[PDB]
Parts: sequence; structure tokens; C-alpha cells
Amino acid sequence: KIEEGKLVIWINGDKGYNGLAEVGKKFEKDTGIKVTVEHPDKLEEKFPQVAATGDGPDIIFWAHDRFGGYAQSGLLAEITPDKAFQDKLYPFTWDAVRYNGKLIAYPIAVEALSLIYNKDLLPNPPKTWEEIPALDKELKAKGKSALMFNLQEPYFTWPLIAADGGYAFKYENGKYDIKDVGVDNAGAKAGLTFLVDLIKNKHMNADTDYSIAEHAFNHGETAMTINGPWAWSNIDTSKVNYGVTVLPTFKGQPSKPFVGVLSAGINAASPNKELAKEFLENYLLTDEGLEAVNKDKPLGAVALKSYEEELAKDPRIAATMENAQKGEIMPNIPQMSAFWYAVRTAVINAASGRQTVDAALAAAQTNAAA
Amino acid sequence: KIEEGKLVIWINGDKGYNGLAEVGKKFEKDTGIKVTVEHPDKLEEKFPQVAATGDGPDIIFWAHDRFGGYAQSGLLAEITPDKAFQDKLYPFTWDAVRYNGKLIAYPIAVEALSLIYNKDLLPNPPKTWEEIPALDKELKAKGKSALMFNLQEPYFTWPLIAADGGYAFKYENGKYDIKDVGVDNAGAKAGLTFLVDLIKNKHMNADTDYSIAEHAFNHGETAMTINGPWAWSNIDTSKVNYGVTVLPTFKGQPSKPFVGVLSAGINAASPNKELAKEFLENYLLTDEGLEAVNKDKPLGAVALKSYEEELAKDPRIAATMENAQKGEIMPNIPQMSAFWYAVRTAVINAASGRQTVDAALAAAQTNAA
Ligand SMILES: OC[C@H]1O[C@H](O[C@H]2[C@H](O)[C@@H](O)[C@@H](O)O[C@@H]2CO)[C@H](O)[C@@H](O)[C@@H]1O
Ligand SMILES: OC[C@H]1O[C@H](O[C@H]2[C@H](O)[C@@H](O)[C@@H](O)O[C@@H]2CO)[C@H](O)[C@@H](O)[C@@H]1O
Ligand SMILES: [Cl-]
Ligand SMILES: [Cu+2]
Ligand SMILES: [Cu+2]
Repeated sequence: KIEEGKLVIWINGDKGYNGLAEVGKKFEKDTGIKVTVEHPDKLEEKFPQVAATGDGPDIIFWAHDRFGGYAQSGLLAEITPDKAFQDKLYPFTWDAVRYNGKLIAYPIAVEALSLIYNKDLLPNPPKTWEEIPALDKELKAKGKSALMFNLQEPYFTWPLIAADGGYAFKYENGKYDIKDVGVDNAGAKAGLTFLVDLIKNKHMNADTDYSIAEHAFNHGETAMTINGPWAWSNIDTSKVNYGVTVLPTFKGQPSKPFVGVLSAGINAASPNKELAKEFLENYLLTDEGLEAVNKDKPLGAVALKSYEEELAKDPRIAATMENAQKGEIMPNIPQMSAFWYAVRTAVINAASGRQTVDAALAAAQTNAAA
Repeated sequence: KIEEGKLVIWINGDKGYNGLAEVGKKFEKDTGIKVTVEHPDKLEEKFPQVAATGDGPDIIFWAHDRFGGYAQSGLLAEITPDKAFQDKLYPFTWDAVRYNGKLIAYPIAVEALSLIYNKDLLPNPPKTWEEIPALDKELKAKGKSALMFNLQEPYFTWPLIAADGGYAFKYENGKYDIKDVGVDNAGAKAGLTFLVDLIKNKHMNADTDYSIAEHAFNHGETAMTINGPWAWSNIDTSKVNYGVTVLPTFKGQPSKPFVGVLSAGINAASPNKELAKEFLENYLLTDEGLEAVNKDKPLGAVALKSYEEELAKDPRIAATMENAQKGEIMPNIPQMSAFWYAVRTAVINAASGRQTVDAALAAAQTNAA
């Protein structure tokens, strides 16, 4: 079970958990309540397992797409901000955390992937995916590469897969049709085929993951990476002269990243719901609370209107929002976990050459629709 | 082709490359010759590909096991230390880089994996692999795990596989029989099966890699990890109260890590062979040079006698040598790269459940021979 009189928070290890811990220290200084911030592996998978038994964190942070599943499984407390508090956050961010008519988490920030590039190696970033092999040929001659990014998580490859027509679930008449999946269509096939060709022609390696790409970019081994706002801090530290910009187009069309709203849900089994509410509304979701987290690892475009307006002039955030507008907000429906698992397998199997692109996506299509 | 009048060095990203760069800056300061230290991805695969076309770095750092393969391909210059310099290093480290009667690299340091444990979480670490499932169950109740280590590179799982009888190439009377491969015998199958069982029982995850394990240990999420001396610097930084100790036994037998001698080879295509020799003999392989590297990322037990003497009181190094004594120094023969590729595939396939242990090891056996 969950311990009373304190708060346990889970957040992913790529986020500003040290900053969040500082907000927690302030909370403790004011209320005497200890806040423990943890970053378990696979937390988005563990949470539903442990929460069902009445254990786990008081508060879970993740992108909003996971939350409908958690809500449908009875794992989340309905949140009860008054109208005054609601007015403090952008309406579209509340939309991301509304499920079956109820608010099931507090929205924190809007995230989208951008192209990040080393201005020393590449003063002019490429407008198109198609020119990346040419850039890589140039750079390979200097002992570098053009582009490295996490190929192990479909989140990162999705923008390209979606560009020419791939989609998750078709929206119609105000709801997602979970039986209409867009993962094995011509557009999705074109996008994944391009990625696989990049690997076949040795411009990328199938096993490149988050840490490998981050290392390479931050040590100037590769001219570009694809990543979210949380990654800017480590780049700052590495002293690389970087820019953040619109993702490359594919077949003349915008890459379409899936947009996540980082959100904080309260465990239905928590005996500290009021403390969790006070922490989130009166400490984290303030100018100063968001600053503490953002200073650790940037959040993106925060849900709090006041602080968002303050940071909006940041060109990196402008780029983030440009990419977000070109993409689509993720659904929060329970079927999303099945979608992501299916596409994850498809990309890994196609990238490694274990399956053809056609075979991989045909299977994912079926798997995603249950 | 390689640029004349400078030095390009490749070394793995887990080593003290910044320390090495400092030795390089000292070289440039004294000679005007710029030294560029790089740490490319998959450099042990990269080097032979580019060196075959006469490009690549002037100097390549890797464990000695890969060097016999490079030499047979003609990718390395024979090196020419006088006897006075050779006597500066331990004969057994020179043995590791002797191929076809010739010295094909400079030995730098001796590496072996040890068990690293969080003293606060686990004051008395387990002596056996067999007690790990019960330890994990107890720690899981506390929100921790018992053990996380890199399951993606067979280097890290080899000690368990070799514990009860597994081996690469039969070594008899001072010679390796490249036809007598021990990767699919009862011992190796017992070892790998125990590993796969840990995963099946959720005590470990098949996808755990170097970064995941390092993060978990250095943030106190797991009580133990398995790693080499290069890892200690990041643990120091993390403030985890750690100890370095003997690997757990399996079926009553010591884990048997493959011991590596970090070594520096000179590209046969380098136009700077003399500069490279100078940098290596007169700058790197000195108490000051090695200290610079070691202070960045610990080297282990260095090949240079004088400096090894000076660091030998370090209990972490003593534990490293105790594990090394229980293991086996790697062969340097050309067949090693085939051996490693085959075993890596087998461990990953068995761990993921894509193939049975028996089938994975049988394929590796065939591929390695
Ligand atoms: O890759 C599938 C994965 O995508 C998204 O996860 C993102 C997350 O939104 C970001 O905040 C960041 O942490 O990177 C993650 C990808 O590694 C979905 O939110 C997640 O449900 C899904 O499994
Ligand atoms: O995993 C196979 C791999 O094992 C050894 O590589 C070690 C290396 O010796 C250490 O210095 C350290 O870098 O970790 C490596 C494992 O990731 C062999 O030397 C290497 O040939 C082999 O592929
Ligand atoms: Cl819907
Ligand atoms: Cu963590
Ligand atoms: Cu590197």
C-alpha cells in the first residue's frame, strides 16, 4: 500500500526530476510533507500493475496518451480544480486530459519533437529527409555522420511514418474509430521504407537508441538529432553550438510528430489526494514551480498561460510549437498502448531486416486494432 | 587517407578519453603535433573496415583480443620498442599483444569485471548467483532490484557462462585449437539457462544495456551491477557508497571473466608511425601520462610496472585482480571476432526468448568454429 503523510512521485528519467524535487523541497519547507521523486524504468508499464493492487506513487507523470487507459482501469482519481484554477491553463491542454467527460490529470506542458542540429558542422539544416543521405556522405568523409536518433522507440520515427499518410486511429464525428487504423497504408509504408533504406545504405544503424544518439550529438560525432525539449539541457552542458528547427519534410510534406502533453495523475489509491492536489495546483503549476523544473530539463510549451507567455520568445520553444502544429495531438484512448506496442515491433523488425516493411506494418495494423 | 603531421587516436567511449586528450595536449605543446582523440561508435568494427582502405586513425585503442585479427589482415604496423622500454612493462602484458612471434601493439592496462555493490542497500553481498532471486524478491518489496548489468554485450555474461565449463577455444600446451569450441557444452548451457531464468522470473530484463544498468546503480535503484574499472569514476560522482568485490559463484564455481589488456596499435597505413611511437612510449606510458588517463576513468591494473606498483594498494584494483585470477586472459587470435559475434547473437536471442538456449548456443558453436 501507499504510505500516508508523504508524497511519492514517479516521472520519466529523461525529464527534470531534480527540478521537480526542488519544488518538492519547497513544498516540504511550507507544509512539512516529504516529497520523494523517483524515476523507475518502464514506469508507464509498472504503474498500472502496481496501482491496481493499491500501491505505487501518489502522483504519476507521463504524456497524456497513457492516461485514458489508466482511467479506464480505475487507477486515477478524478481531479477537482475549481474554475479559477482551470482558467490558469490553456483549454486545449485540459482537453488532452479529459476522458469520458472527466478530468483525469493535470496538464503540465506540451511536447513535440524537433530537428536539433550542430551549427558548426551544419550551418544550414536540411529542409527535406531526402537530402540527409547526401549530407551523410559529405560528413562521413570528415569522420562524422549526418543524423542519429532513437530508432528503438516509435515515438521518434512516427513523424516520418505519418508524413505521407500514416495515422493511428481515424477521428470521425467527434470520436476515434479504433477499428480504422492507418499503419499499413501507402503513406506509412513510404515513410518506413525511407527509414529502412537509410539503414540499408549505412546512413543510420538499426541499434541506435536514446543514449547512443544523445552521446553522438553531444560530442559532435553527428550533425543532427531528433529529440524533445527535455534534451536541450544536456546539449547546453556539452557546449555544442546547436539550433532547434522544423523537422525535415518527406515527399514535400511536413513530418507529423505525435504531440504529447506531459500530465500528472493522482493515484486513485492514494491516501494523500488533498496533499497531491495542493502540491500540483499551488506549487508545481506556478511560474516558480515550472521554472524550477524547466531549468533542470526544459518542459516545452507549458500549460500555465502566465509562464508560457514568459518563455514564448525562446526560438527553441517556437520551433517546438511549429512542429507541434504540423503534427497531431495524441489520442488518450485505452487502445493507444496497443497501438504503440504494435508500431514499436514493426519498426524494430523492419529496421533490423527481420521482417519486410510490408510484412511488419501489415502485422502492426492488425495488432493495433486489438 | 591519413593526414601527415598530426595524430588521430580512437579509443572507446567508456575509457578516459579526456585524460588521454590531456596527454595529447602536452604532446602538441612539446612538438607542435596536434593530437585528436575520438571515440567513434562501434570502433572495433569501424577500424578494420576503414583501415582496409588505408584510412582511419593513426592509433587504435582496444582490448588485445581484437588485435590478432587486425594483424592478420595487415592493418597494424609491427612496433619496435627497445629492450629497455619493454622491461618497463610486465612481460605478461606483452604476451597479450604478441602475434606470430611479433609485437603488434603497446599494452596499457589489464581489465577484469567485478561485482559492484551498494553497501548501504546491501552490506553483505551474495557469494552465489543462486541467491540472487531471493535477494531481488526482498529488495523489490523495498522498491529496489538486486542486480542490473549489461545484457547486450556477451563480455558481461561470459563470466557466468564460463563458470561451470563454458569456454571459447580449447587452450592446451600453449596453443589454441580453433576447432575445439566450448560454447555449447553442459557448463555454458547451465550458465546461460540460469541467466535466461532470471529474466523469465522478472529478476532482470532482456533489454537492459550498459546505460540502463549504469543509471540504475548510480541512482540507487539496484543493489548491484557488474562492470570494469572504467566505471568507478561515475560511481564516485554519484556518491553511492560502493564496494568492488569477487563475482558470485555458480554451482559452487567462480565466475570466470575474460580478462582484457587495453592495448594501443599503430595503423599500418599511418604516415606518422614515428610520432605515434613517441607519443605512446614517451608520453602515454609514463607515470604522469597514465595518471592523467586513470584520473579520468580508472584503467585497472596498468602495464607500466612503476605506476602499477603505486596504485596496487587500491582495494578495488585488488578485487579486479582477484576476479582476473579466477578468469582467463582472452586469446588474441583472428577467430575471436567470429567468436564474439556468435556468442552475442546467442545471448540476445536466448534472453529475448527468440530461440531456446540450446538452439542459440548450438548455432554460436557452429558459427565460432
Ligand atoms: O515510443 C512510444 C512512446 O511514445 C511516447 O513516449 C514518449 C513521451 O511522450 C516523451 O515524453 C518522451 O519521454 O519520450 C517517450 C518516447 O520514448 C508515448 O507517450 C508513450 O506512451 C509511447 O509508449
Ligand atoms: O562483448 C563482446 C566484447 O567484449 C570485449 O569488449 C569489452 C572491452 O574489452 C572492455 O574494454 C569494455 O570496453 O567493454 C567491452 C564490452 O562492451 C572484447 O574486447 C570485444 O572484442 C568484444 O566484442
Ligand atoms: Cl474517442
Ligand atoms: Cu531512473
Ligand atoms: Cu563516442
